[PDB]
Amino acid sequence: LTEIEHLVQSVCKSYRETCQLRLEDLLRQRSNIFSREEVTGYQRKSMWEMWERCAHHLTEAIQYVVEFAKRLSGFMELCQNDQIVLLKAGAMEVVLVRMCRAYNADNRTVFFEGKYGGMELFRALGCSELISSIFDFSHSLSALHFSEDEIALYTALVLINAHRPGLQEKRKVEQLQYNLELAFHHHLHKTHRQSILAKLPPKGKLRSLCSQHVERLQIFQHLHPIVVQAAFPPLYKELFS
Ligand SMILES: O=C(O)[C@@H]1CCN(c2nn(C(=O)c3c(Cl)cccc3C3CC3)c3cccc(F)c23)C[C@H]1O
Repeated sequence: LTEIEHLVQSVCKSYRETCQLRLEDLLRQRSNIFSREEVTGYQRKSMWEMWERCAHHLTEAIQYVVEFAKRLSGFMELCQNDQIVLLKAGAMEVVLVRMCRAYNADNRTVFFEGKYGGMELFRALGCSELISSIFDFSHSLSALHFSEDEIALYTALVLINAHRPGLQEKRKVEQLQYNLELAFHHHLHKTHRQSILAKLPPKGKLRSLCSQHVERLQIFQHLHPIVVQAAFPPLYKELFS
């Protein structure tokens, strides 16, 4: 009715559509866990075979976030520079948050290539400090027992941030940010879930995790470059140089 309630449906639709899997499908598969036979298979793989697999799962992940951003109200009406600046900075932060859905805090596993498995599965990659942080972030986000609308509005907020450096129409972004802040506050009140606001991770934590992540990603792309069919080419030319 109040148009903010409309935006809540809009942002929840976008997220529902741009989701790879469904929460119940990820929840039921918690039983189907990789055997040591299969874990060893992964550990034994080349660093580069594992890098190719992981790189494509990540480019796929980013492509759904790019589609989610496209489906957000008034995102296209922004200038390409602002679309770049927002997406370059936040798309992977959204991927990191989205990841807590495929993470099981009981066995400390993640749903990868059809089954749930631990961080050891990634030994071949040789970046244990980073993988542990990723798994640690997802373990803290797991505690919030985030609902699907809660992840939707939060990730839309992660993306839409007027504080990003390099915005040419900061004011046009602030207007989008503030409606989403209302949408999220409103929704949280309606459902008696505002308690999560205090439990939400600090902005700096997320940006630090992401930067480390994108650095190891940029390092591997220099060594063993993968090829991706760009959903947003001016972003691709920016990230992949
Ligand atoms: O248009 C598309 O389909 C592209 C998908 C990959 N993508 C993005 N990749 N990306 C990466 O860290 C990444 C990934 Cl995931 C896989 C391989 C190599 C890299 C590093 C060289 C950058 C990023 C980080 C932060 C924000 C983003 F957008 C992207 C750009 C998009 O334009």
